Amino acid sequence: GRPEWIWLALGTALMGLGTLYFLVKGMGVSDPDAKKFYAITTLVPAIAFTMYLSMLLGYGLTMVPFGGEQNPIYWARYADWLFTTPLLLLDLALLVDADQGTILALVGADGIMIGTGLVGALTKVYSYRFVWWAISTAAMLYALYVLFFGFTSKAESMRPEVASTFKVLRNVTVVLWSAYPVVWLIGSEGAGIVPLNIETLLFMVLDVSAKVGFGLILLRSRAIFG
Ligand SMILES: *C/C=C(C)/C=C/C=C(C)/C=C/C1=C(C)CCCC1(C)C
Ligand SMILES: CCCCCCCCCCCCCCCC
Ligand SMILES: CCCCCCCCCCCC
Ligand SMILES: CCCCCCCCCCCC
Ligand SMILES: CCCCCCCCCC
Ligand SMILES: CCCCCCCCC
Ligand SMILES: CCCCCCCCC
Ligand SMILES: CCCCCCCCC
Repeated sequence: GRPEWIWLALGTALMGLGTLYFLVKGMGVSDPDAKKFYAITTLVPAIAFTMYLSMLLGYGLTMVPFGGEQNPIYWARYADWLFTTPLLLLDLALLVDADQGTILALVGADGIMIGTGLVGALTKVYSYRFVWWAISTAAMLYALYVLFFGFTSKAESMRPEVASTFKVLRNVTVVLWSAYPVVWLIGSEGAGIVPLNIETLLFMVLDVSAKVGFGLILLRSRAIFG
């Protein structure tokens, strides 16, 4: 009965509900272009639901020694993030007709971000936890820079309704993702200032907003149609 369970349960509920909702709407769609946005966007909270439910049930948690103490670390988050973050980036890229080489660079930076975040979360030398954290943040900032500078440029060649939707979704992405590195720094993985229950609260609000909120904006737009 870990106190954070309540936010793991509410995350499960919300990701499950948004998945079913996106699935129902997406199955009703015949436009093949919108279909592609629904498939990507429905899979995102579906991965997040299975990870939240795993953690809810006691999996995806390990203990890592650092600072003279055994610290609980939820590693299943990175299993979620590894696939959902590039799926999110793809949605953006498809919206703006981004180049293939841009997408590959993006997904790559994304993989580094989550990969180094995870190595950081498991590292037993306290100071080195932060080296990995900084590397992961650096990769993240590359991706935000691409979304904000490169994808907006591409967005400007699209019809205004598409560019407008891109911009809301880009803004939501910049705000939410920029917060994760800060929560990790001050929370359980990092300085141990924010307790595990509050930090789980913070990730759940970030995750739901960034996946269901994101998908609610994309999937209700005219922007996704051929
Ligand atoms: C649905 C989940 C989302 C949108 C997750 C976003 C996660 C990140 C942007 C992760 C960022 C991290 C860093 C920038 C460095 C340290 C730890 C990581 C994984 C949390
Ligand atoms: C053409 C030139 C150059 C350069 C470079 C850039 C710098 C760096 C940093 C960082 C970050 C963030 C991003 C964005 C977002 C809204
Ligand atoms: C329960 C979950 C569902 C759904 C998701 C997914 C999207 C992938 C299927 C599209 C392949 C044609
Ligand atoms: C093709 C591999 C993707 C990476 C391309 C550029 C950049 C980045 C990043 C990383 C981090 C410190
Ligand atoms: C002892 C401090 C180690 C610093 C190494 C960081 C290099 C990674 C650059 C990407
Ligand atoms: C892909 C980045 C590799 C950098 C290794 C950092 C060394 C940590 C002490
Ligand atoms: C010895 C202090 C380390 C310096 C921190 C710089 C981190 C930049 C990402
Ligand atoms: C505004 C948040 C500050 C939290 C730090 C206070 C915790 C005391 C150890």
